Amino acid sequence: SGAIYVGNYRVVNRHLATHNDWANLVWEDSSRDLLVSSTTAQGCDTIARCDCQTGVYYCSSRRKHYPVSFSKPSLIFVEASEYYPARYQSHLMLAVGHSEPGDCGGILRCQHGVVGIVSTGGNGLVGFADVRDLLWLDE
Ligand SMILES: CSc1ccccc1CN1C[C@@H](C(N)=O)CCC1=O
Ligand SMILES: [Zn+2]
Repeated sequence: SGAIYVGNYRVVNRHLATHNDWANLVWEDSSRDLLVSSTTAQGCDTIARCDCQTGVYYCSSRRKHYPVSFSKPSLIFVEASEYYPARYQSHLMLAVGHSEPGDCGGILRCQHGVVGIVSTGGNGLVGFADVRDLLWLDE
C-alpha cells in the first residue's frame, strides 16, 4: 500500500483505491493503474519534473529502500491479475529489483522528488507507474 499527497490531491494505485477515493474522484486511468482523489488537508510531497533514470524506491516486503536504474515511461505488457486481465499498461517504468503485490504504493524518488509508485513486479523486475507528466498535480 501507499499514496502520494500533493496539494489537495491523493495519488494511489487504481486497483487499491477505496470507496472514499471513488466518491471524491478527480481523475483515473485503468491503463496506467492510477487514481487521483481530492483531500481536505493540504499535502506537501514534491513531484519530480525531470527525465531521471536513477532513484530510490521503498519495498515493504523487505522494509528497505533500494537504489535503482529504471527505464523511461512506456507501453509494457503486464500479465493478468485478479484486478486486470492481461493487457498493456502505459506510462510504466521497469527496474531490476524485488516487488510483491502488497508492495504496490511504495514511492520511487529521485533528487527532484516523487517520480512514481510501485505497480507491477515478478521475474526479478519492479514496475513503477510514472506521475512526472501530471503537471496539474501542482496547480
Ligand atoms: C508477481 S505479480 C505482482 C508483483 C508486484 C506487484 C504487482 C503484481 C501484479 N499486479 C499488477 C498490477 C497492475 N498494475 O496491473 C495489478 C495488481 C497486481 O497484483
Ligand atoms: Zn529527477
